[PDB]
Amino acid sequence: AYECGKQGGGALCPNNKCCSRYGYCGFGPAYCGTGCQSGGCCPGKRCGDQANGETCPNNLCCSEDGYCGFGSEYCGAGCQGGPCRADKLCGQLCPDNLCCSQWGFCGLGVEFCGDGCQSGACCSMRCGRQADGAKCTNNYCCGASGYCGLGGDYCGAGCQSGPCT
Amino acid sequence: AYECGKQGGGALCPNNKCCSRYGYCGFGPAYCGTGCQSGGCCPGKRCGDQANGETCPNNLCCSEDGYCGFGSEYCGAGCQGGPCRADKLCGQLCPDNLCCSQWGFCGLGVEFCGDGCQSGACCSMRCGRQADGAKCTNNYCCGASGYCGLGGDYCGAGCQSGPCT
Ligand SMILES: CC(=O)N[C@H]1[C@H]([C@H](O)[C@H](O)CO)O[C@@](O)(C(=O)O)C[C@@H]1O
Ligand SMILES: CC(=O)N[C@H]1[C@H]([C@H](O)[C@H](O)CO)O[C@@](O)(C(=O)O)C[C@@H]1O
Repeated sequence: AYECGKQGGGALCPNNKCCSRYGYCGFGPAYCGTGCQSGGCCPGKRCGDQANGETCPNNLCCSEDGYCGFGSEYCGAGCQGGPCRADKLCGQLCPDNLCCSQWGFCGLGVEFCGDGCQSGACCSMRCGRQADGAKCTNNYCCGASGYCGLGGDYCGAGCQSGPCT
Repeated sequence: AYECGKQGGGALCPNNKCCSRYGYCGFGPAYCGTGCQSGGCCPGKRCGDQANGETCPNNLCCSEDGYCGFGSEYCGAGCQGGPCRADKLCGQLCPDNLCCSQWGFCGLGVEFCGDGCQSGACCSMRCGRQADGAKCTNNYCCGASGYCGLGGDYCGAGCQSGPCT
């Protein structure tokens, strides 16, 4: 019956809905207040240096203060995680499975994850006996067909390397 | 069993994991490719003026070309949705349940959702009998104790106004 959070297999709610302390999605104090697990918590969840390096759920920005939110106060000056307004360099894996482009910037979409993708959620990164025993980055699994990814198709039967089974 | 997407009650995957066409979380072509429902799809999901105004799942940015992603190309110049780098004015709701601050900026966190919050996922916007019949915004439900919100705690038993069930 649970929807989200520790009760719901780590799932997030859609459209910034807060995950209550009991693992259901909604807005208002019962969801976003004390115990809020993810979404638009109020106050924002603690993050970055102020929470042992934990990133914000739902790709919220981690403020200079170490709270999760959106707006200039969170994503602008002093932003330490999430979709900060500053370009994010990599080479230092991108946080939260963002793709490190060939040019060493973090992002998502084909410009980052496609041709030349170094690491993160790359579209099509080869591995295993199909790619000279090449290893996957980010501790992903090498699927039977020699593609890097996560989930049953890559970590399940036929898995060549990484955290198989 | 299912984790995400239509099959998983509209849940999102954590850490930008892609929701496959079958409603499971992962990375690689099976999850992020054709039929990808959310997360770091490759290519990014269509959005904005290229998807009938649909916003990106997981607070991804909608590029000027109508694809979901992160990075300068998506959040920077031409961004039409998500956590664009430009400040977003309001007064005129915010998208994706973002709070409209008393000053007329969209965001999340106390500076937006706290005192003076006009709309969206406000921390503690009073309503109903406790607020002299005041109505909630965003078609939220007024809970029994007179706070605006969504979910069973606000739209369920005791719901005063809004789309009670
Ligand atoms: C996919 C990627 O890395 N794109 C980055 C590009 C590339 O480095 C190209 O080399 C420059 O066009 O550089 C930027 O400064 C840019 O021009 O916007 C940031 C952008 O995120
Ligand atoms: C890409 C994807 O969603 N794969 C999932 C598959 C698909 O649902 C079936 O291949 C559809 O026929 O089912 C699993 O139980 C599996 O076989 O391990 C989980 C796995 O994550």
